Amino acid sequence: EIITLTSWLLQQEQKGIIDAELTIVLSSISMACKQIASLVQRANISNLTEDQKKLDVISNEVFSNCLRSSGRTGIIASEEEDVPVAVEESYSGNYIVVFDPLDGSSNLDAAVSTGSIFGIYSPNDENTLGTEEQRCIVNVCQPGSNLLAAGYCMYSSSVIFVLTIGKGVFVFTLDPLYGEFVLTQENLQIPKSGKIYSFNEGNYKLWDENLKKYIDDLKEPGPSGKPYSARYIGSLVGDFHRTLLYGGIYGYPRDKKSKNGKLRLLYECAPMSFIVEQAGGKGSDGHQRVLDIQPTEIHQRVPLYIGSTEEVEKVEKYLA
Amino acid sequence: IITLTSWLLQQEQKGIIDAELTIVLSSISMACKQIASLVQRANISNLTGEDQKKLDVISNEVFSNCLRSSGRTGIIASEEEDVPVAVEESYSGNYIVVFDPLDGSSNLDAAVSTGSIFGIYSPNDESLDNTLGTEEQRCIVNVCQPGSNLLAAGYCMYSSSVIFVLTIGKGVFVFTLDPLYGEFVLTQENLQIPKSGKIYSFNEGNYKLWDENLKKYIDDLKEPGPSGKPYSARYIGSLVGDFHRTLLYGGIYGYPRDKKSKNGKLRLLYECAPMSFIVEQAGGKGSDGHQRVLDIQPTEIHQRVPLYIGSTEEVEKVEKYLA
Amino acid sequence: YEIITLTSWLLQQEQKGIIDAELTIVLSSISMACKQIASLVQRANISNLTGEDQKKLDVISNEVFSNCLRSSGRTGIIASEEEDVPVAVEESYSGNYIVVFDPLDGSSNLDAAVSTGSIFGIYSPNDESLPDNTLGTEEQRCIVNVCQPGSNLLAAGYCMYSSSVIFVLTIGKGVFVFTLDPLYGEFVLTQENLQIPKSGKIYSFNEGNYKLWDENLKKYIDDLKEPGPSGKPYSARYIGSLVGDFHRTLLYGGIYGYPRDKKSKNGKLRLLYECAPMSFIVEQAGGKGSDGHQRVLDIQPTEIHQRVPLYIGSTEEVEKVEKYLA
Amino acid sequence: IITLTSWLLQQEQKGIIDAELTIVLSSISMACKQIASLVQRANISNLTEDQKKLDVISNEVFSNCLRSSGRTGIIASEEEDVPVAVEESYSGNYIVVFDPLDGSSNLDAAVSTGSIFGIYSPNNTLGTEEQRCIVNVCQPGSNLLAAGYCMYSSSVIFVLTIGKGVFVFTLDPLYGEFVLTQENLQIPKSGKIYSFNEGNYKLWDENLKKYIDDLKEPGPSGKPYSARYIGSLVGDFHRTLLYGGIYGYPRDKKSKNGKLRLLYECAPMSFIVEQAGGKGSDGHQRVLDIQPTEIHQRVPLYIGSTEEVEKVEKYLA
Repeated sequence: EIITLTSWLLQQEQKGIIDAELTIVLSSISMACKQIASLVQRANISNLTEDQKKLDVISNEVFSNCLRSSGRTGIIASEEEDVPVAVEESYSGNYIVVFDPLDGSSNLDAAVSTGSIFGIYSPNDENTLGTEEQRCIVNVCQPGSNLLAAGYCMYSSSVIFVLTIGKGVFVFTLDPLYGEFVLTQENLQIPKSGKIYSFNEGNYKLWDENLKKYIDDLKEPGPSGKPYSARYIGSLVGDFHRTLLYGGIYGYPRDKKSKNGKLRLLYECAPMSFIVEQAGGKGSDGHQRVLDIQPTEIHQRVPLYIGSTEEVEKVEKYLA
Repeated sequence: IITLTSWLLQQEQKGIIDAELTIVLSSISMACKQIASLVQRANISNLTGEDQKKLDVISNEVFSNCLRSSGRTGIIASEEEDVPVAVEESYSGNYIVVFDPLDGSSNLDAAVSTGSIFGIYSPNDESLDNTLGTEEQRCIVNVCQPGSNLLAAGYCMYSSSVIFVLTIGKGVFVFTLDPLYGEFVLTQENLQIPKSGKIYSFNEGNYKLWDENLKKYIDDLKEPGPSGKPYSARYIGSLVGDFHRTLLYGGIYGYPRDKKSKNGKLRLLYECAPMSFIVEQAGGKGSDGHQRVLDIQPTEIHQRVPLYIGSTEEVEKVEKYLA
Repeated sequence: YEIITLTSWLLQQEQKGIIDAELTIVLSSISMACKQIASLVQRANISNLTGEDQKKLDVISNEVFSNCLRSSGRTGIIASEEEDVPVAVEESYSGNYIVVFDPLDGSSNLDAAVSTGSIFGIYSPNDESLPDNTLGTEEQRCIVNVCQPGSNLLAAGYCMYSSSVIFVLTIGKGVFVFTLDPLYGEFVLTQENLQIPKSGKIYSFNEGNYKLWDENLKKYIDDLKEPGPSGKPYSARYIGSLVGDFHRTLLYGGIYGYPRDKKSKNGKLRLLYECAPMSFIVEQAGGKGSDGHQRVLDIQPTEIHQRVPLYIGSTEEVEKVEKYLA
Repeated sequence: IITLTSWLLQQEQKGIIDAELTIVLSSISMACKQIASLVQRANISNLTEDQKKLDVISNEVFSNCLRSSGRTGIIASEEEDVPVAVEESYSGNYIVVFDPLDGSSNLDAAVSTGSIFGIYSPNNTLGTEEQRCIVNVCQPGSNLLAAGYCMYSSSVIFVLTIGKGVFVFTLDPLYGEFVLTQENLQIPKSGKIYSFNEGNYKLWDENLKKYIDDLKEPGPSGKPYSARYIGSLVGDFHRTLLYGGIYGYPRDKKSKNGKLRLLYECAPMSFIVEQAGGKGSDGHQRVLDIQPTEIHQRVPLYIGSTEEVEKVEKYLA
């Protein structure tokens, strides 16, 4: 009947899919998410005695404490208006965890939802982090080949923990009563196609003529007489989640103001892409597969078109 | 740290409201406390595209029990894809509470947020398995005149946070639910919505179904002003979620009439009236594109209307293009 | 009608005119305080991570009480004479009401192992006031002179923190029990006009002190152990917690007693802070509260920490012990 | 902040226990989290003979939480007593004997109650034969691996021992997680607190009457013993475990064998106390050195501080 994250994790290890060390890591990350989820809910009251960013920091500390049993954790400072990234390195040096505490620094975008994003890499042979460490992490963490697991935790009307250890996507819902994550969905599959596009059309006049065209053909009441549906929360995790469940396409293209997209490759795009690919979808930068793009910079950015396989291929068409 | 209950009892004290209404408002919040929990465990509950619908029903039952001490509650059933509306009539007959359990029947639109919407009227007329009939639905529409007898209104947003917004006729107050103590804590007094905001909330998928008036309006927003910064587009799909963000950060939200729906989708009495009374108390404007939503007297049972609601200046701007 | 919360129930009473908005806000604030104290009690172990363990808690609980009644009045503190719990006294800005609040029922970790609780009483002063928390001697003297249980004790109650959190209250017309719903954080009326059984073969005493009691008492204690009728003697139950032991006595009947002994010549329980509220409550539940000879409420506090023996519980049971103490 | 889960996984990683048992112990705790909530809302639940159906509901919750580990039958109560739930792993590596609530009386559960469990490693209602088979398999003095209880009172405490000391985990109301609040608990070698139901003083043996009397003698300090008796086995046992003293449920005239059942109550409690550095006797012998010949077997219990129990034994000799 009821399967908790812990039960589910131990079974996997019993099957030898993951080792105790990784079971502890994944368990600790979720522990952190249970606490971050609570900070988010009481944030208004907390403030009685702007706030979104101050929350990023607090969330990274909770993360560090929860993983003190597995390894030390440094921090990659937000270059720009970004969220500071916490990087944990196992004392064993067998696992590294890149953790994105909250999905945004804006209060507007976190009005109804937000979430954490994480990825786990395994080094081969080769508190703020310095330039000598940053360049090192960047080289050590390659999403394409050494990314073992990834997931996110959505904090919205419900707290969802999504995870993939390389063999499918599992969804665990947090039970408010018992403070535990219960498996509510196995091997999640994102629909092949969906009549839903998730873009910020406020920037329509900043997009390339390629994209303006794609965007325009969506508004054309198709075969039936029903045009695509537009949905854009502003929250990467929230918008991504809805795309994962109901299908469609999400996109954060490059514009006049942002010549190379806003979403960071290693911290946000890579985990989301690995997950979607396990859910049977596609994650592209417009012309190519996100995972193959090897990070050369610390806060490297890239355009994102992620979601249903047919929907993404469609946009790729207008952009070639 | 003022809680909803403390705040409520104080108002009753200044004579702004009577004990009866204090009990009503207090009961509604208890209901919302339970609905908030149904929403959060829904996935697990299902472990035992209609999940959003069953949830609507369960939520109305919770509402009924919590107000059993104040009066009887009937139901105006969801003909189409509308949400079934719960109507509570005080045993005293001094009040009637129109309650919208969830803001939608779609799972897609409730992916991250949803909410309850209520309005309280004071009948100036007579009296009136659980599903109300025609003769009564009529009675209610006739009895509830948003422009006059609408005394209080509010909503409870269920999202990354559970917020309860209320107005008793003298300002808008925001109460956050403390997870630890299971109580609503006053986190904001006399909320005022900004006069303008460069954020628009519309479903542009329907761009080609809109009037040429609107198409122009929408297009002029995407024009990077002299600051080289155009408008921001945000649309959750959730009436309560989209409305709330508009209330806090400013901007404009709109659910215009198109070709498929020549009269908009949002029902006048059940959704538009409460939201408009609230926004007008927050210093904003609620229009149907031409006239004040609260000026329209409800005449048909499931009457729908276009909605342009938000910052005073933003709404006046769209009314120009539609003039 | 189906779900009656404390708040609904209070507003209904004020409507009948039984109580005023001012008192409704006082009683409501006390329960708010009790909701937070309930939480301090439950997490105390964890709190201590990040045997006076119960003495600190007393203090913290009084601050929570003061903040919650901030809207109604100022609150000073009558410090612990010996191993007593510090008492918080709130005086309404209006001067219509005074609230004597006992944060926890004890200072011992042993006695609070499974339960503890808060006790409060509300008086309607006829005389003067006091200013601004440790209250001075003259200040404490005024409270004792102004708080006359037998004539101006308006309401009283307690909140038990055990396997369940119970809030019992009486506004002068019966005893009502409200259970705290964990899920919604609201007190739900679970019992109306509670009545304590006229009789009950149960006794709650600390027999460790058997050799320190009077020969009168020793003979009472002994006659209880005699397998009566069906050949079933009395049942002994003593948690150590005044609120816990009192509550069980109120629900299932019997007699609770904290008599004077060789060491404690006048008992241990304080008259005004502990015995008076409990007695008013039991009397409303149809019971009896005695000091062994006279009705507790007939006694008038004359000293700042006046203690007294307590025999409280079922009417017939208390009369039986008095018959011996005579 | 070490939570039960963290602590559990570490023990497994250390090879002290296997994933299978980790899952069992983890499931038991999920069950207790729910039972803890049933207990707290029982009054409200009744608004929509109490501590009796609560027993039942509690066993169902137990069954569901361990459905992932094994099948669970039930040993029906003869008289008033509590129905015992027995879970057998699908693997057949573990048998969990679960006592949902510590009592069937409302009087005794007025302020506290609790669950008691024991796990044996073998080398809806369960009928005679099944029972007859469990008594022969579950041998406390040889195959009892772990045991614990969850007290539901002013606080929700989960006590556990996997064979190497006693650990106490407090439930955090806010996060719904058991947090390790005490490592390697040790019960004092002596404590001046006795927990007995003196109402039955006249039904006790002359041996016991004399023990009881000598306790009331104000020692060289002019201080007699302190008497504390909640009525709750888990509640009275826990306080004894923390502050020391002695708890006892002796045999009287009517009950020539005591009231507490050997396998369901006395055994787990005794294993725990012995791990806390104490003693659990029936007045004459160690409790873990007694093997039932029927499951509903009852036995007198004298449990608590080592010195305190040895003293009563001296009087019982």
